[PDB]
Amino acid sequence: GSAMGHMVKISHEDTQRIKTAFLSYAQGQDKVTEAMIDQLICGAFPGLSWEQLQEKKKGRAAANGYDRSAFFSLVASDEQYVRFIAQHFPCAPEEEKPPEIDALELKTQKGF
Repeated sequence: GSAMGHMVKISHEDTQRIKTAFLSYAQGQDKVTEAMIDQLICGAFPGLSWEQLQEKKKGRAAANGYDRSAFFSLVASDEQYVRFIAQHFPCAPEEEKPPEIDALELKTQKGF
C-alpha cells in the first residue's frame, strides 16, 4: 500500500461515478441502505457474515446508512471500489447543472 490518500483510480469521471451511483442507487439521499452498501463491501472482501459486515461499516454507517463521507472514504482507498461503481455506472455528464464538480466536493448544491 502507498500513501495515495484519496487519490487512486479516481479521475474526474471516477469520483463523479462513485458519488452519483452510490447515492442515487440506494435512496437518492445523502446515504445508502444496506443493499448498495453490500455491493461495495462484498466487492473487496466477500464471505462476510452480516455481523462481520455490520461491524465493517460500524461507526459511521452504524447499522444501516452509509453516508457519502463514510462511503467515499472507503472507496477512495480502494481502486476496485472506485471502478466497481465506475463499471456499474458511467460518470455523470456534469454539464447540465453540476453542484460543484460532483466528484471531490463538500457542498452539493443540487437542483432539487
